[PDB]
Amino acid sequence: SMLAELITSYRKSAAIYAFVDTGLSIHFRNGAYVDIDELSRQCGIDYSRLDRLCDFLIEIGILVNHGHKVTLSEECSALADPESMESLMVKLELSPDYWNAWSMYPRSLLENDGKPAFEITHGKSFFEHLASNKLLKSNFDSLMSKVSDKIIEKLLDIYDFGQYNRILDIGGGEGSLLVKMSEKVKGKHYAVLDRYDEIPVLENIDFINGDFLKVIPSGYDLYILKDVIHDWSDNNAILILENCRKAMDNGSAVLLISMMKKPQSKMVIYFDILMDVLFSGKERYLTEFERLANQAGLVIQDVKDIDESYSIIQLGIK
Amino acid sequence: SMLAELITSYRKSAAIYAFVDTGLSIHFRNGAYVDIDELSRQCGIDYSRLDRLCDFLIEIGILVNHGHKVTLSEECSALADPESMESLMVKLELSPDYWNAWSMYPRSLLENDGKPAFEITHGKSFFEHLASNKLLKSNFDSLMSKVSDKIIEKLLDIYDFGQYNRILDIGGGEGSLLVKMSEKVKGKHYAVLDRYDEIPVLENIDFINGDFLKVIPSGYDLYILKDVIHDWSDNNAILILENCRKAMDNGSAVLLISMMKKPQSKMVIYFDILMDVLFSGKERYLTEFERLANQAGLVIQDVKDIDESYSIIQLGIK
Ligand SMILES: Nc1ncnc2c1ncn2[C@@H]1O[C@H](CSCC[C@H](N)C(=O)O)[C@@H](O)[C@H]1O
Ligand SMILES: Nc1ncnc2c1ncn2[C@@H]1O[C@H](CSCC[C@H](N)C(=O)O)[C@@H](O)[C@H]1O
Ligand SMILES: [Cl-]
Ligand SMILES: [Cl-]
Ligand code: NA
Ligand code: NA
Repeated sequence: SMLAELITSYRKSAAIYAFVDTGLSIHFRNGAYVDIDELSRQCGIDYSRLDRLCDFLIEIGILVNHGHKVTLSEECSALADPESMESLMVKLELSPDYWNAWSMYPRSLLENDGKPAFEITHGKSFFEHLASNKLLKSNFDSLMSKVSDKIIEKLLDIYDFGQYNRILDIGGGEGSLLVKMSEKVKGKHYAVLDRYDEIPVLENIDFINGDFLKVIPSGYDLYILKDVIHDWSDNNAILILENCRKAMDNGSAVLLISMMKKPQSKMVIYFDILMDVLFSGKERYLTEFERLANQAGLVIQDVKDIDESYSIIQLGIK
Repeated sequence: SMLAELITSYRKSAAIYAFVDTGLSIHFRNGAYVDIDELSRQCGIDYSRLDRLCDFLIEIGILVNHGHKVTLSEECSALADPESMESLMVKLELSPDYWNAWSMYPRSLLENDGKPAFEITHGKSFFEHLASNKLLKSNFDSLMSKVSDKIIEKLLDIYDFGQYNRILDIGGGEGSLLVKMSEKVKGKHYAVLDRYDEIPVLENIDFINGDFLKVIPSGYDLYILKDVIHDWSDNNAILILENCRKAMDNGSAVLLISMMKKPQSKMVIYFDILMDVLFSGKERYLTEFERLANQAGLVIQDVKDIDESYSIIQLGIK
């Protein structure tokens, strides 16, 4: 039935995580035909249990049966590529620390404490936990870097970054966006503000240890907020934008690089629930960004689409 | 992409868990048109968070939008009933003790000590964990009872239990199968063997505190094993069937009431992986049931399909 298939959906995601996390996926590179017997011996997995997992992966369309051999479906080739967006998503969002948060989503909904499912599960915030977990931070950084790679060319095409001399990436993390921007836009002062244990050093990028909820440094022409605002409640988002305005002088701009909810959104609605589970965050309509900005003596000057999900929103002082 | 949609499938299951477990689904019974702001009050969930959940439930086809009101799709009407088989499956299968066990599935595959993901997660077997919490024992019981209520009509339509005078349900738990059977098949000696803290009292059904891995009592005409064999390794399944054979007089029968693996039997392939995660159990082909029976000193006498998933296998002395 439709309902039965929806209820048991999670088993498909868990099986794909096992396929990658156990190292099975490595053996399926370049459309290779794989003997399950030899695969069991290579990976140190019980033959019968591996054969049953392969039968499940065949049923859901990940693998294709070829008698005594199996192959990765050409539609799913990305699972054999560790640097593919899909492989990076599997290694991050299906990891135990993420997975286990979802079973506390109902409790979080009834609590009305503001505490997200992830915090109920782990007893600390997502970024507090990420700072304490080397492997999760590595998987997170790898995905962030891949997203930077995916959008950078379209971003440089639709927005003139050349007009700004001093650019601060607010919550820029490992700074992959400005790294890829500095490859094509030259002779600029690039800075990244985030929370660092050890301040990363990188030629052409100044890294600043700070807190954007308290203060943002003045003297920058462009302030960038990529995938930051959607982590926060309305009041905390307004606080960040108020702190941007306080840092800004006449002529300066804020550029939000954000998913945007739209009437015809499907992927964004799907992603919005993950933001609730991890952050008590949310994806916002343009009209919601309008109000947030207004409250911070800022105003939307322009909006452009990168793709189906991501838009850029230029703010100026109100 | 097909692959990205499979990776993020788990969010559908988690949203359904929130829909049922928070008590939201109640307000959608009998095809009711629901106002989300009004629903926000009756269930005490933040309007914005609830509206975002409902948007997600609309996207995946659980809810249908009717202007400024939402209904539960006819195909998913079972979710509005908190004691439906589907609602009880949702509240057990997607609850933390079971959901979080899937995080240890990869580790379980690489360890090869026969310990299921669930045991690695909780430091004890599924039935030990159930024994350690009276509430968790009881929730599983509500589900098993609804599954028995689901198939008893079809069982009674195709199999004559009237031909047997003394019937023992091996691992029959709270005895719901024999209670329902006793309404239609009267004048029988009914008995249930399981591991009890307090032996159930229910009219003149003989509830026996025992261990089917050690001994099965003699003097029954029919020995029933419903949804027992799939909980066990080949070795433990043979042990159970051998303990039946050791107790069986001439003319006595064993009736297996079990899911059976068949080509692209979706529900059974899906359940096979769940049985690995919970029990280091498995779903089996008819040929596999025949080998287990032959090793135990039993022969298959009759095979009948109850529905697309469930079959009955009658066994006699070899
Ligand atoms: N109070 C705070 N002050 C500064 N940075 C913060 C912060 N709270 C969270 N952050 C940072 O905000 C970022 C959110 S994730 C976005 C990272 C980056 N802009 C990208 O798009 O890839 C993280 O790097 C996190 O460390
Ligand atoms: N060693 C053992 N001896 C007896 N019963 C056992 C057992 N190990 C597990 N069981 C029982 O086996 C049952 C498996 S679940 C199936 C229950 C019932 N036949 C039904 O179809 O609804 C549980 O009731 C569990 O308590
Ligand atoms: Cl071999
Ligand atoms: Cl006989
Ligand atoms: Na791999
Ligand atoms: Na029973």
